[PDB]
Amino acid sequence: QVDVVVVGAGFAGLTAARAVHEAGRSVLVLEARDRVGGRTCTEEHHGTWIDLGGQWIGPGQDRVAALAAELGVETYPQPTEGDDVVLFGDGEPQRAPDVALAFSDEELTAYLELAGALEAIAEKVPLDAPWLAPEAAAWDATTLREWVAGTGVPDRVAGLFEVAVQAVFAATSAQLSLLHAAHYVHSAGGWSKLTDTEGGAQQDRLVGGVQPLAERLAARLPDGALRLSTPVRGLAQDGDGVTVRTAGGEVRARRAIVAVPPTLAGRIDHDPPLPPQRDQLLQHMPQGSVVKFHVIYDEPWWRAEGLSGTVLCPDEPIGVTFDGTPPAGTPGIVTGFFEGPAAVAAGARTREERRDVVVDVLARTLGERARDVRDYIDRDWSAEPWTRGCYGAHLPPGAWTVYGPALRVPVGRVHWAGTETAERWTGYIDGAIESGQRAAAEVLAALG
Amino acid sequence: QVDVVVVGAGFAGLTAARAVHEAGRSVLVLEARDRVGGRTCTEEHHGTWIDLGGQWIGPGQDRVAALAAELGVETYPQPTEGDDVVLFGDGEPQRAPDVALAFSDEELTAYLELAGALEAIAEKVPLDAPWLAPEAAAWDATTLREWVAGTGVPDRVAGLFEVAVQAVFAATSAQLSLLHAAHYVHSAGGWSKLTDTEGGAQQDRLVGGVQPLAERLAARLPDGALRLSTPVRGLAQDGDGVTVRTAGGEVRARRAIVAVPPTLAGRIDHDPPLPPQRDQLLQHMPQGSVVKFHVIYDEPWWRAEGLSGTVLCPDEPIGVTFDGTPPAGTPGIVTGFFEGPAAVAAGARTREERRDVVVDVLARTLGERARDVRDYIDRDWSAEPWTRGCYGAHLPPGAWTVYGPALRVPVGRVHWAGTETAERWTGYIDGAIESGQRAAAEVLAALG
Ligand SMILES: *Cc1cc2c(cc1C)nc1c(=O)[nH]c(=O)nc-1n2C[C@H](O)[C@H](O)[C@H](O)COP(=O)(O)OP(=O)(O)OC[C@H]1O[C@@H](n2cnc3c(N)ncnc32)[C@H](O)[C@@H]1O
Ligand SMILES: *Cc1cc2c(cc1C)nc1c(=O)[nH]c(=O)nc-1n2C[C@H](O)[C@H](O)[C@H](O)COP(=O)(O)OP(=O)(O)OC[C@H]1O[C@@H](n2cnc3c(N)ncnc32)[C@H](O)[C@@H]1O
Ligand SMILES: NCc1ccccc1
Ligand SMILES: [Mg+2]
Ligand SMILES: [Mg+2]
Repeated sequence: QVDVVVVGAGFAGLTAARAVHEAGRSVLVLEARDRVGGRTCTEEHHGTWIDLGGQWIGPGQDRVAALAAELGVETYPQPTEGDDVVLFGDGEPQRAPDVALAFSDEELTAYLELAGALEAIAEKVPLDAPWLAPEAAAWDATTLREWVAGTGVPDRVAGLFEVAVQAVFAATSAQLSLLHAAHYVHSAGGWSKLTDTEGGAQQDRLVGGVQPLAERLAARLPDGALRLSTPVRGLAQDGDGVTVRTAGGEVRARRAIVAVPPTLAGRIDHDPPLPPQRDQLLQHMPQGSVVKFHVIYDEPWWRAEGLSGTVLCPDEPIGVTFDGTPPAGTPGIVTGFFEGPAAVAAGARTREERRDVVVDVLARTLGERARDVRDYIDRDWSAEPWTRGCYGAHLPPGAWTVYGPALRVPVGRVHWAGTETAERWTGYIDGAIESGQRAAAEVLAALG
Repeated sequence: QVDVVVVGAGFAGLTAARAVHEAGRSVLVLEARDRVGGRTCTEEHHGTWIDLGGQWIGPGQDRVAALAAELGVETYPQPTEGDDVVLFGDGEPQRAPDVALAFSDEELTAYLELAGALEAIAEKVPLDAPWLAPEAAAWDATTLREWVAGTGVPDRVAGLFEVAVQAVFAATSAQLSLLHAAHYVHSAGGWSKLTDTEGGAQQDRLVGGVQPLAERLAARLPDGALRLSTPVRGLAQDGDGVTVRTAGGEVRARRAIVAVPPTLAGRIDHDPPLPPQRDQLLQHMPQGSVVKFHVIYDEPWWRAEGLSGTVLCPDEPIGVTFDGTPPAGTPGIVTGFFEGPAAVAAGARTREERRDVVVDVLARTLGERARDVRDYIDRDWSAEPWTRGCYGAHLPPGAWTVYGPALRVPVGRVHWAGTETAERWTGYIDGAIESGQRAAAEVLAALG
């Protein structure tokens, strides 16, 4: 017997359980994995931390900054200095201190028009009810790719825009409804907030990585509250409480918080069954496709050449890269992503085949010293059974307006959390925490 | 240990099991419901059969026609005589000998070039590998809605077309990729095949309903081979065979056929985990949304007025209606559907609210005598835990080309069936049967 069972020890699950323990209520956290952090995962390699999942926090992300300060974790800034390389479908790799300077006069004007036109739509989309936007019906009936085609923008602008879209959504402009993209932009506070390093979501990292931050949040839970290696298979409820079925136990609670990715929330045996609109919503919330990698070098060699370690390649399998070198200055790390179709193709291949593809791109852009590789570590989040895709769900056309209203509504004694339910910074560590705080409040109120 | 374990006792599972049984191999069929038939379901009300699920067969559908003949189930024609009624927005209702004769000559002509153009794309799309169509990249990056608009047809014809798209797909023009819609059309052999009564998919019905035919197919198996009320929770495999975990215990086989809808196949605890391309495919194959109803009257009072009982109302919540009166000529029945968005809105309401909306549409079209209703029977197939939407799965933009190639590929000892894996009449009973025949052939070859 306990008051609240939380399913998932992500930042959402942990946030909710901690709020509930502090109001003095009994709480169990059932986590499928042998660890906490979920879509945040940190491993120790070559005497430093390797963030295989979520790794960056930025300005406007007040909850994860508050949590990092409170638990004693310091931040370091994402290296920003030196030349970025851009390589288009044709021509040579271009060096410039800013990605923007690679574009022509007419092209940069078109890219800022496009970015401004998109934020204007974004500001009309309510964060708590994207389906109540005044033009929701037409915006949900259109892909992001069809809207971009409609603006009359040249190919080289649509090219670099699509690299940024796949970097942010882990999906192509063709998979996303315009309304989903608009809502996501609005939830971040604009396009600059999503794409920028300095003054944006990629500004800062955590010293020791992010999974350690989660492990400190877990330490604040009482002894016996956290149950690792304990998948939830079943969730029954009646007029008196909820029974959670695991591999060979039942837990009884008054109320429940499900804090898993949408695709996984639908895989649980609900009794009674979930109402129709909520089951179909989960079927219309597919997770993205990403393979995150780190290429390990003895030194961050590109710094001496005046390079940032950032390359941008619209016509390549690798979208975008960052200097991932820790504050000590060694080892050298180049961090990068396969996004969307490129992630699905590379997930079918071996780690070693994926290493060869990454190093070929870097040799052509950063230079020949990209081949002196000390190690290669990557992670296909589509292959993780307890995530089934990063960064989080996108919604294709027709999904927000028809099924979307069932996103947060509790079903009897069962409440929903996870970053996909957040109003602000949806898809980010920040959004997960907001979601944990909301769900804890609804539950604390209802127990009363 | 048996030769083959089949998951699902729909037409796909029962066809695969009977073909494995005829070839001399041991077979077990595990079904979650207390009945066979899946998306076909027949109940007795008012001294006749009510098809709550699939009810129609037509010319072209040679697998269902041969099964009905072999197990001795008779057909009767869908009634067609009498004036159809068409109603447009605030306007008054119009009688004509046929639906198509309430449209100007230039309108009827725009409609048939549109159908014609769709068929032209359809015939370029290979039935077994739509991802290999010559403009596959371009047709998978586009909605059917964007193709209808950029065709440039007029407004009152795109609205007639939307009714038909929703009758066929149980999903709007905006939710479907052009490649998915084209494949479907090829699969059925053209647009008249999908839409027409005489000469198409709604030509014939089965005396006594469709579930009894599924029962006669099930009776070809030995005692103990079919297990009802036995949902499959787990499917594990190794180098020597497969293990099925159910509430009751375990079943071991050499090979498995999974013949459930794509959404439910993904909810099985697979061990090892499914490969990422196949898990993410299932996340991108959501079921349609449909509520199917039969309005019961003492007599088919509309025939006495020279009406067919078919209404087309492009602006109303219900799609097309049919005369569902059986051959004895009583009771009077009007059959129809809420499709896509209107099915989700109606699913959220009560049986009495849905009845009121249907009777209101029929009152203003067939006449005011429709309000004196003896009974109203419907089923929201979205609310069925063991289906989760009819008529079947659709694919949104970007899914066929990126995730689609894993649709039929066996994962070690686990083979795939269900109407969604059919090449011909995908989405129909006929396609369910083809998938079972192909799945049984594949597994018998892989045993040796
Ligand atoms: C994967 C990823 C994510 C990501 C990103 C890069 C990658 C490769 N980069 C980010 C970044 O730089 N900055 C940032 O803020 N976010 C970034 N993201 C997104 C971020 O990781 C997520 O938004 C966030 O971590 C989501 O947290 P939430 O708590 O909402 O979800 P979760 O971590 O997925 O936790 C769910 C837990 O539930 C367990 N699980 C799943 N099913 C069950 C069942 N049935 N029973 C028990 N437990 C279950 C999972 O194991 C997980 O622990
Ligand atoms: C729903 C519907 C379908 C339909 C239609 C109208 C409606 C409202 N009208 C049709 C028509 O007039 N003519 C026609 O040919 N088709 C029509 N459709 C579609 C047609 O019914 C379906 O395409 C066809 O029945 C599909 O058959 P299939 O064998 O592929 O699929 P199924 O019936 O869904 O069978 C699946 C079975 O598996 C069981 N299940 C699900 N999960 C599990 C687990 N985990 N373990 C064990 N069993 C499981 C289901 O219970 C079901 O029996
Ligand atoms: N967390 C969103 C993201 C990931 C990689 C690159 C840019 C942005
Ligand atoms: Mg810089
Ligand atoms: Mg007629």
